[PDB]
Amino acid sequence: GAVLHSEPLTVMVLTATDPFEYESPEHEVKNMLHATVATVSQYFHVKVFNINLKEKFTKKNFIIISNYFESKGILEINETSSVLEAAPDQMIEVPNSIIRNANASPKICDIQKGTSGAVFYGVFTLHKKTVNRKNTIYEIKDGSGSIEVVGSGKWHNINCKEGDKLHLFCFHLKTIDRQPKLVCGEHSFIKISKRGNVPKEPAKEEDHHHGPKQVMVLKVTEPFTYDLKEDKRMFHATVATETEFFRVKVFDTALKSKFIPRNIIAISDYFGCNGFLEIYRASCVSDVNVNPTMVISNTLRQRANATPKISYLFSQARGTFVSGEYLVNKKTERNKFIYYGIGDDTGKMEVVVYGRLTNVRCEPGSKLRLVCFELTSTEDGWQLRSVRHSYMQVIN
Amino acid sequence: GAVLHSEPLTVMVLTATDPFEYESPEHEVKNMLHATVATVSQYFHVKVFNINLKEKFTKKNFIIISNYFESKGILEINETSSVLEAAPDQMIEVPNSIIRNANASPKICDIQKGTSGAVFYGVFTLHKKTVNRKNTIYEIKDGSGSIEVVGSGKWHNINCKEGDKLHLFCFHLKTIDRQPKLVCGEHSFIKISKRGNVPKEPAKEEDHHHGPKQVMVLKVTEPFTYDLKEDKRMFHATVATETEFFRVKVFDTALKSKFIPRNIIAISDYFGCNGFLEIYRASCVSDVNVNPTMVISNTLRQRANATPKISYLFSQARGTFVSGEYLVNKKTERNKFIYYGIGDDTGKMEVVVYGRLTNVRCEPGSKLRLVCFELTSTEDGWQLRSVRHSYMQVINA
Amino acid sequence: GAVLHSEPLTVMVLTATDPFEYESPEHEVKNMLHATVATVSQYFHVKVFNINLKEKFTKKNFIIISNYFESKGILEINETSSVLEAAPDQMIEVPNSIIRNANASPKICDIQKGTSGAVFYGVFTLHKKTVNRKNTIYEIKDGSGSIEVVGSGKWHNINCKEGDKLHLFCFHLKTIDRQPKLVCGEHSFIKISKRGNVPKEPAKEEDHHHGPKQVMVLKVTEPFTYDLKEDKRMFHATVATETEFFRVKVFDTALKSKFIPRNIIAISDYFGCNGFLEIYRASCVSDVNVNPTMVISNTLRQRANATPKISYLFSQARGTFVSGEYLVNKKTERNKFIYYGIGDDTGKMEVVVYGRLTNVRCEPGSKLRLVCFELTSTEDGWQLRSVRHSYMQVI
DNA sequence: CCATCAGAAAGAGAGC
DNA sequence: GCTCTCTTTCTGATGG
DNA sequence: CCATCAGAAAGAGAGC
DNA sequence: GCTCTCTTTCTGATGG
Repeated sequence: GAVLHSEPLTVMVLTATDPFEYESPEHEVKNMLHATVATVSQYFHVKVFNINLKEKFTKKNFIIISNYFESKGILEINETSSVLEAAPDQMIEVPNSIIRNANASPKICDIQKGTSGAVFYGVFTLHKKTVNRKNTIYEIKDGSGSIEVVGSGKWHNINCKEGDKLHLFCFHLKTIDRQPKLVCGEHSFIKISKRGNVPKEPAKEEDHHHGPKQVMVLKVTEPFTYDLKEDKRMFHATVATETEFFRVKVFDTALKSKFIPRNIIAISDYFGCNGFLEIYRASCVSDVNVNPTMVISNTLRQRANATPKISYLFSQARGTFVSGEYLVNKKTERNKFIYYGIGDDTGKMEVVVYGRLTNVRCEPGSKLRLVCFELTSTEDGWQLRSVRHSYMQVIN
Repeated sequence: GAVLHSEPLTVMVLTATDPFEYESPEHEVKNMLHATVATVSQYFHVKVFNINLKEKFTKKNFIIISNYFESKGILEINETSSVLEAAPDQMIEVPNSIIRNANASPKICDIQKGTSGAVFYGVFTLHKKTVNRKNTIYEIKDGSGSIEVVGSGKWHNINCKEGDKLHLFCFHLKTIDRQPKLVCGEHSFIKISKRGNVPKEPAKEEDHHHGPKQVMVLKVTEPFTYDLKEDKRMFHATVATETEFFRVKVFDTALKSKFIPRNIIAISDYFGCNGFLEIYRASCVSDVNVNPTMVISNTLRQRANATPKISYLFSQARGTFVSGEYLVNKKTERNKFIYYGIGDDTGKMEVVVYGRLTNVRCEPGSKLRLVCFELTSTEDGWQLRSVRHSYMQVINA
Repeated sequence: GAVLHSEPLTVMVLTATDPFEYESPEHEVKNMLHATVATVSQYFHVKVFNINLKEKFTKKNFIIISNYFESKGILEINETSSVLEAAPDQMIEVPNSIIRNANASPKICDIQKGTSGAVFYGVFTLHKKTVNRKNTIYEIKDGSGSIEVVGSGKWHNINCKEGDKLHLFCFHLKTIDRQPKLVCGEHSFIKISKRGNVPKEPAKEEDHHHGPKQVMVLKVTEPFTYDLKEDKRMFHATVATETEFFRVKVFDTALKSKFIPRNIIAISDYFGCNGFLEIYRASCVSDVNVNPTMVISNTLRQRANATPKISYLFSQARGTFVSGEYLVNKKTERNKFIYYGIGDDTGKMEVVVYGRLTNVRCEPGSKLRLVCFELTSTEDGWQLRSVRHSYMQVI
């Protein structure tokens, strides 16, 4: 079983986790937490079954232990162990070598080499998840190889997606299906850590792709005419779910009262054309302006209403559409065309405009907003020409 | 059984390694260290199973041994042996010939003529390395031949590379597959004498290569365009083997996903152009588990990602292409041309940029990151010129 | 059997033996030589069976070989192979490490581990020789061990002695009496490289040596008076054992009859002092040469009479006693000191003579033979000064 | 840093 | 007796 | 609705 | 070349 170290050994707390409901070997629903220590030469893992010791398990703190257990190399300190706060003259010196080694996550190829029954600790990016009835196969993967993780009990069907840093605590290796599988035990724990960030502009495809996508109205443009023959009215809008954002082309302006910012909507028939979500009828927008939902975690906000960088545009496919705000400094007018020379702190370029938008009155010395301009380039310099669904307006 | 020498014999300690752990005859995990001693007439290789004698096995120290074993012409000392420091009046003087002839490694061809089970000792050159799943085979070669060595267990893929100088301690000859091999033993030990770096630029080319190669990306950049007429995509990257490093060009932007730093990759049917290696189809990379246990050298990383000095650039043959980072201090724009005089802690030069990359706004005080630039010069200094595959970006504080 | 290497390979010749007789596989005696050649990455041993290639197989020559054979990893050249003369722009740069490994001998401890029939080359010191009726056992030794070498036929009872160097080419391995031995084969060769008789001045010591040392008298001086007051007489002699030479000061001149060149004598109860050997009484020496065969090698004879070069003397410790023959250039005399300028190709110094030896007539152009002079120096140069035991003469 | 390797320089044996 | 040369040796050199 | 701060990880230095 | 540690950077996180 688990041997017993009875010598008063001095240690220092490196890391720890929060109390969480576990199932003790007595079929109760108690609470426990994890932690790691480090002596003058080595480091240990620690299980804590007594939840009243959470104070002395703060990091950068020294404590002396006696009458503690040791199972499979892991120290076990329960409700019958001695954990006392050390004195200023009872501190051990841990070099900055055991510290950077304790928190090192192993390689998966080396998990495929061990014997059955051992314990592991580490964080891994998730490759693919496959939910089953009572467990789930979490395929974690790093540069060293792939392996399977089986999760049942309290960790069956947990809130995570394909790409989360799954920090794992106390898992047993098992030879299942002739391949290395990793199953949990009884003292296990999983803290989830998603690195959620995505700039650029999400472009959902699939034509006739109907359904729901109850997003949130963010920034919108006033309506305008884009076909002077038939006086067709439209306006662009940028909206976002909690995961992504979408640039919307609205062709029925009666939803101007429903495309007000800071509003939440669930919108139906959408056709993924040129990366835009093109609505063709107001009947796809329920007001629903009394039922909350999202919050959009700040960083998504600025991401959606980001103003791109000319350096970033030099690296996009010649045919993609833009939306940003930039400073003008030049202006030449040639036969019905108006070239607006612009640039920022990264690069400069030309912006050509032809058609109705010549009626825009602007001169160097004030900023300018752009929406839905194609990306082109010549031998001389790059360009962002005015297309059919274009729009622009000068600011303060 | 072995033989037992129960009489005092004086020796002079020559070489002595550091303590290392082994699996003793009782399959316990004990400590031992190797040592080479020499009498006035004959030298002797010696084993030390009692690590407490660590101080009395120092070079230039004379000792006397009593009640010590010996096997295959090699002395042994465990816990049941008496080793005593010899006083300065008990000095024996071992000539310089035993010193030059103890560290002399036996020629390989003569190792190809020893009996099955014989034990050897010598430093040799790593000509090619190969790691199995169980053991690890090392093909060594010198002026007399080649021979493979089986390193299983404690010697299953160590920390070394081709071109080093590995010191083999106590490896046994065994006819495997018709040819001799050096299999591991109970008292095996290997200490290294590293060498080889290959800094400077990458390597040469093999036009329309038919072979394969496994490296690891070290510095990838963003994609871009090098042709304005027909929209042609490409991006630069840095890759490396265990020993060599290479700066690569990729023209099918699709292979931007497979080209990530720290990614072990694989490349086949590749072209070579002016120090850079050209790929043309996505059917050349398969980042699907080629070798997980590959260890890249930190100095190699710092050499491939290295940025040369202006003085060093002066000593290069013009025609080689430049990559790295420098700082700007002058800015002079003329007709559709912009000049950026860069400088470092050795001097200053010029950078001539033309065309599309003139649409970038760099200013003195911010660092400029150049990749793939020609190296030209005139009577009035040196330049880095922007060519068909030039790339750069601005980074500041 | 052997395998055949068809492709041209360019090599630099490292070594070659003189030609020697051997028996061919068809039972005919012919000449062959052994060579060692190298490429830029590897060395090879080569057996050369076509003696017309003698001039091509010369050291530091570059040659191009094709249609050659391999047996046990060693190359073989017969009448069917081609060996041409490389052009100057076809030379190769052979690393010195390769020459080092090719000229290196295997250790005996590793030879003893060899499989039966393995072929070896190397140079080893002979420790013991036993000559039987039909073969000879040469027990050789190096720092790693000893092994017996069995020679027969041509290599039976060759003219060598313990201490000589034997260069062995292409000997095979055979187990005899459970002990590994080396044995001669079809292509074996031996070359002898002197022995181990190299002097380096006598030894010191000082205790009353009660032992004897049957030495041969090499050189002697006429008796002379080294103390004028009491008329004390002595002479100097150089003598040699077989491996060593010693300088003897004889203070009992009755031994003059016993010290004659070529006579062999036994010296007992002698005293080392200041690097010389001393004989205080006539009973220490007997005229009987009870070892008529004593042999003093020419290397030891010539080396024992050698006069040290002056520049070499500049490096010697002050206070040592020196004997040598030097050419006299300048002669000046001041208040009973005589200053004789002497010199050789290495340099120039002064011989300072005081007292009785000032009666020796010497003028510029004469050559001075000095025995037992003290080496000293001043700020202006180096001198050889006459002392109590000094002797000198003009030749 | 840890000891190796290499060009230069000194020492031994054969020959004119 | 002198000279050419193979052998042996010390210290500067390499390297990342 | 926005800026500052902080822990981790890649890159570099002193010394072995 | 190898190792401990000082330095620099990208990105996720805080709050009145």
